[PDB]
Amino acid sequence: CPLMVKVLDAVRGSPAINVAVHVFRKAADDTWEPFASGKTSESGELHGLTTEEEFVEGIYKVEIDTKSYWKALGISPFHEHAEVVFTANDSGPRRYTIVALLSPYSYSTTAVVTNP
Amino acid sequence: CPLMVKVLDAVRGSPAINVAVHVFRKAADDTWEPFASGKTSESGELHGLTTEEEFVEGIYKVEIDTKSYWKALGISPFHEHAEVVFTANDSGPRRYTIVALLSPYSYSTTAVVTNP
Amino acid sequence: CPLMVKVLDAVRGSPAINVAVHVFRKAADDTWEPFASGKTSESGELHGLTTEEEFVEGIYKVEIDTKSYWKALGISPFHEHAEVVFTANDSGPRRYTIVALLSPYSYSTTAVVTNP
Amino acid sequence: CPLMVKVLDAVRGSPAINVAVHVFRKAADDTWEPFASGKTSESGELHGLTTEEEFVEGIYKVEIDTKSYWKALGISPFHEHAEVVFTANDSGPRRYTIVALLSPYSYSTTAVVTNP
Repeated sequence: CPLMVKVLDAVRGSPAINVAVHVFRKAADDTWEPFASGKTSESGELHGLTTEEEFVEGIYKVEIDTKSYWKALGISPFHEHAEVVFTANDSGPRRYTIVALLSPYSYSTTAVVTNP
Repeated sequence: CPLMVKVLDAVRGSPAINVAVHVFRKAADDTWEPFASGKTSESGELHGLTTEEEFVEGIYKVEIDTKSYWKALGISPFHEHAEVVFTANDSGPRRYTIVALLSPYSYSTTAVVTNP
Repeated sequence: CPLMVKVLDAVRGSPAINVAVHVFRKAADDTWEPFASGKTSESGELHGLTTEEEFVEGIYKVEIDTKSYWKALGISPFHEHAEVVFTANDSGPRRYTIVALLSPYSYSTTAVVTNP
Repeated sequence: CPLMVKVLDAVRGSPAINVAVHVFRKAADDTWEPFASGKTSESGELHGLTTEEEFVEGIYKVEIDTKSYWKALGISPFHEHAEVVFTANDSGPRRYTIVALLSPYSYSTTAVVTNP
């Protein structure tokens, strides 16, 4: 599982469930070509976005739809979304877990990168 | 006064100096128009990007060039950049401070929004 | 497993392995009585600190020895340790996961609290 | 100038006003001696705790009463308080800004340490 997203809710103290996540790869012309999406599970996790073979070196964008999450809880948010943009696999294939810690006016994104 | 960016280095506990920041605004056609740019000072702050009259309602994107900051310190960080995307001034003029806390594999962004 | 600690390293992008963790319960006289300790595993996790029966309502302190972790990596740290102090089980027994995101001059502690 | 505490509310994107802060210093016998105290102003800042001459080398503890802040807003938060424990001035006098970013189930603390 080369790419995993985990989302936590710092207001409720819970996994952030049903958060939509879209993944893009930067194209030759510098445009973003959306290619894996999903929604987080009851544990706040989204597994299964891509496979080893398809997840070649490149620049990737993970867009986490935080604004829809906070709207569905009735809480005003600041950001339109939380993006994470990174170059993948530059030194070989890696497994990436992106941990997003969400508050309405703040978030953090951390990568845990492990070698298979 | 209406938009200020503050960048801090969480490894050294210091302002992140000379960090490039580019601000864009979403046009009516949905493209990202360049809006303003600058670099952080010795205090890690970037003041003077815009004016109350030019900073009208809209969706703005702040991209902070965190990769070049780390690369100049010899580090190959995770994130290509830190980007903050938000609707501004939707209920009248506000002052926005965007705080970014940088680590090689993590970043934290917070908005402090005040009504002048 | 009523209490789990997960520690991440934002400088390397990895679980923080071999981090010492001590757990205390506040005594009747307001002193801290240390009672579960352990060290994080290769996944940055520490499971098995306490059991359902023993983890009664009370105020608990989790001390994470961040300073020793950063010293063992050769990196100067700011904090002596990261503490987390919380009242447990005030509305019934819960499972607590404490997520600590570590940088040398910054950290965050988040609780994910789930009902069994 | 030598110690300032800044507290921000990540739910509202605002300074956290009227937050009580107590500072202690570890004595030669290992007890925590009261050192100074104050409350955050309308800007979320607490200035004036100490002086360069009184703030000698030592281990200091800053406890921020985050629980009472949340309780006054109707919220039962996770943490009893946010406590920052650090050695100060070990290589000569420095200026310390302790930044705390608060959410009901998370807090982020960062030290910015400058040499005047």
